[PDB]
Amino acid sequence: RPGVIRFGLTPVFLSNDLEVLDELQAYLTQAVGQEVQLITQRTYQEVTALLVSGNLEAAWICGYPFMKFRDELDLVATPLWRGKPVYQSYLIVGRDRDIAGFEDCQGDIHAFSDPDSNSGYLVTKTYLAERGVSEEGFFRKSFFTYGHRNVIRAVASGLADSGSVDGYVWEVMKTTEPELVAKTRVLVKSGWHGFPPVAAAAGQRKSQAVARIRSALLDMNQEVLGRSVLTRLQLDGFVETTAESYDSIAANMERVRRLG
Repeated sequence: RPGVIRFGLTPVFLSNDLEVLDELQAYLTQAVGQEVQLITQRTYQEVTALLVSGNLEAAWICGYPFMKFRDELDLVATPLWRGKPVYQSYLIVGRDRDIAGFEDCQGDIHAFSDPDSNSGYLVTKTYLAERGVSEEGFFRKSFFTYGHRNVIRAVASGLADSGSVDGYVWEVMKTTEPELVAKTRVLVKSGWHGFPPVAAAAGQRKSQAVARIRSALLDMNQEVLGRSVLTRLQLDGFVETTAESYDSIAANMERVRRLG
């Protein structure tokens, strides 16, 4: 009862599903006792600012923002998806597009998710950097959709010739929106990276709320609601991890910088 908790969301899952946004708020307030409010922004960077500055108690964010601000944030918990707390980046093209590999997308109009996304930018940036080109040199046009669901839409609709997307989001939409997703196919799958975690500011790690929150996430599979929420997100639940999960990502950040 003491007040109001601010919990941040990013489109690292289907945050358009208002139904889930509801159940989720429900499970959290019960588990935490106080009223929890879910926050969203237009971009990742915006959420990341609010989180670093402690304006949000915690937030569900991509692995890339977490490592970029590694020092100013700590892990709370990481989703489990199909057994393991990991995911891939999918480079997607049109279903009927006849092409072999990445190199054939030269000259595409390309949809990225967010300049701060691992699966929606960084991974593909790496593929470019290893070939000594940038997006402006390799693609005839590129743009940010500010969300993974949106990348898939862009490709499916024909607005983009190819796209870079969170593979979890793609595999979930393959079942919740199968006709859309069926207008795309996966051209390249990355290696496995740490699943987008929940996290909080480091100079407020020793906090009641985080602990209250860290708890809510691990025990989610133990409530009736929390089990409904998980079913919706197609996740097994949340586990504790350390920064070492996210090394694959930091090493890509390093490859991009060193290759530039």
